[PDB]
Amino acid sequence: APDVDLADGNFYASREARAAYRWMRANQPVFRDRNGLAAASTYQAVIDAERQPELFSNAGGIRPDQPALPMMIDMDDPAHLLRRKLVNAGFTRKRVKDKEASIAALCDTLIDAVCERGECDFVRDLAAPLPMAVIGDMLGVRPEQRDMFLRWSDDLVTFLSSHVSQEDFQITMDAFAAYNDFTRATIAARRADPTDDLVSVLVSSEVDGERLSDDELVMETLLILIGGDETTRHTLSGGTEQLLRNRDQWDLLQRDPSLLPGAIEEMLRWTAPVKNMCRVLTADTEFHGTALCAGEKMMLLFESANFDEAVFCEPEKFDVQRNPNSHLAFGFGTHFCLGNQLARLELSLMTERVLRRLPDLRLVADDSVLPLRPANFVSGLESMPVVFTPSPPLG
Ligand code: HEM
Repeated sequence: APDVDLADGNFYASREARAAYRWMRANQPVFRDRNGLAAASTYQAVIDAERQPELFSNAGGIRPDQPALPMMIDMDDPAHLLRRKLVNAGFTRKRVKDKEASIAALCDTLIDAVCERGECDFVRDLAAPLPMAVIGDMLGVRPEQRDMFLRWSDDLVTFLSSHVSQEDFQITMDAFAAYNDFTRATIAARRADPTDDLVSVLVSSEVDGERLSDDELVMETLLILIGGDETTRHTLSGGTEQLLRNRDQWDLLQRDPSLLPGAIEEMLRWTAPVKNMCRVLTADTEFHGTALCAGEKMMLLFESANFDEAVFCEPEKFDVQRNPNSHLAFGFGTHFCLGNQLARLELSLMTERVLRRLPDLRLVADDSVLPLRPANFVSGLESMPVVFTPSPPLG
């Protein structure tokens, strides 16, 4: 077997991870790593676990060596369902679709900031700022305070993505304290004088005589911040990278905008920014050939599932036309990403504008192998230098 530690962020920063996944799928689909940690590597195993939440629970927390927090993603039904219905008020199909104009304007502003230069870092300048600006605007964050939230988000993702030192633990707690303070200020303000922002909508949400408490509002908005920021970033950067590495794909999209929805799905399949979520076993079970024990956690390897040849023909081919494309980047089942529509909307609006406004975009070096973030949870490109013919801003 490959000698790997699936809780080590260095594994996921390796471009040989998919080679390891390939071995797992072919030889021990429910794999145990060098330390005995169990992981579902095939699409079939991931789906089968997702469909059995009573056996494969979220209530032990979704990271391998960390306890549950009081938030939707660390809950099982029926409690989870109530929490999700409450928060869903902020993510109805209509409410998300109505953000189109505002998100488009953010995209044009971001491209305006670099279009005259002829070069930018696609990650720093386009992929990273968009998701935080979208969430920031929902949360009432002033534009000049976005970078503060970007840092807190990175701190928290880092905490979820490793076993932190004492120092980094304190940094995480301090970031949470700051987020908590900010959010409680917003909650107090909105409970008194409602606007149309996210905290306002969540405060007014009601399900079967139940409402979100201040504690729950802090936790659920935090989950939204962390869940929707760096994930979206990595699909935007890594997905655009594949368009640039395969010019035929870039060319297809540019000459046919109707192919955009399929392109976004392939970007999602390929990038799988969430590399795993954990499930805790509620009983001993024989699962796709591997004996699992009550109380242990098993990873769902979403990237591995997304490259499973049982489901995706020639999975190492990036193909924007792929149909079907039933990837698991957003998971499956009762915890299926609540923000999936918003993420898709951001990715579509920015990609449409990149294709249009930076039509000859290319990677600084076509032979570059760019670094991935060492993290065991959410990961993608650190940097992506790109060049293009300059143009005047739209303003
Ligand atoms: C490309 C971007 C994103 C990816 C790849 C992603 C991925 C995921 C995954 C894998 C899960 C857990 C699914 C499972 O275990 O089966 C999840 C859950 C969740 N996501 Fe996302 N996500 C993205 C963007 C967002 C955004 C923009 C939001 C904004 C709110 C968001 C909010 C949430 C929430 C609240 C949950 C918990 C759902 C539940 O437990 O019922 N995510 N996401």
